[PDB]
Amino acid sequence: TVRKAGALAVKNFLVHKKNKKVESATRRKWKHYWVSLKGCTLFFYESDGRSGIDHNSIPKHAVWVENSIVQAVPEHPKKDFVFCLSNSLGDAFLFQTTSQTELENWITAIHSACATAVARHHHKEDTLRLLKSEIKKLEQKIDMDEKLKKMGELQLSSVTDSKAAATILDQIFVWEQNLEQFQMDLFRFRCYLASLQGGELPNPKRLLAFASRPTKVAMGRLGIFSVSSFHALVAART
Ligand SMILES: [Ca+2]
Ligand SMILES: [Ca+2]
Repeated sequence: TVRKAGALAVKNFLVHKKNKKVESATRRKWKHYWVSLKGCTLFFYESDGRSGIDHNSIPKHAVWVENSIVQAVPEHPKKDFVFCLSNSLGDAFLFQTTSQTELENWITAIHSACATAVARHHHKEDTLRLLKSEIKKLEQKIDMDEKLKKMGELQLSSVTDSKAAATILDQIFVWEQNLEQFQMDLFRFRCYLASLQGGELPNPKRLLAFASRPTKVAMGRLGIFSVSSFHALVAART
């Protein structure tokens, strides 16, 4: 049915384009919608100015939010109570609500929906246990690729064959990219887990430190360095 619904101001923020590119959305005004989270989809409804919005109302459009991240943007230069959803495709959207409490409720509801979607995917009754398990798996994968990358870097100046060296450099950059993906997934699952346990979300500054040089260059092009743009860039690769 409906997990969460409310009136929000909404603005497209980042947009996924062909060839795995993220671009900033056009400079534009906020628009108000009745936004309703059902399953793992946000439905956006416009008011006709005289009737309410119910099950027989037809949405203007819908945003699929499976495997999304939502972040408060208290740093937003002009508006309070802004949060940002970045989806699994490389898109992101800004939303403005009415208070800190309501903002936190939207973050909780969307992450809960995402957590349920992950459980659906794995056929697990225990959503909490599954999240912790996936977290453990990601930490194991991170440990391995970190170690392989460290070995590779130490090997770079010991291999005398130029083809061999070039191969190792390629691999270092593969591992670097893998680690960006893994850290993003880990942060995301920690967001989901926190939302179910009522705990605090993982530290955004810690995640950003894992952005590689090419990813930072891309964030510079976008005009935004944040968990949301980092996520959009990573998601656009898949
Ligand atoms: Ca259960
Ligand atoms: Ca990869």
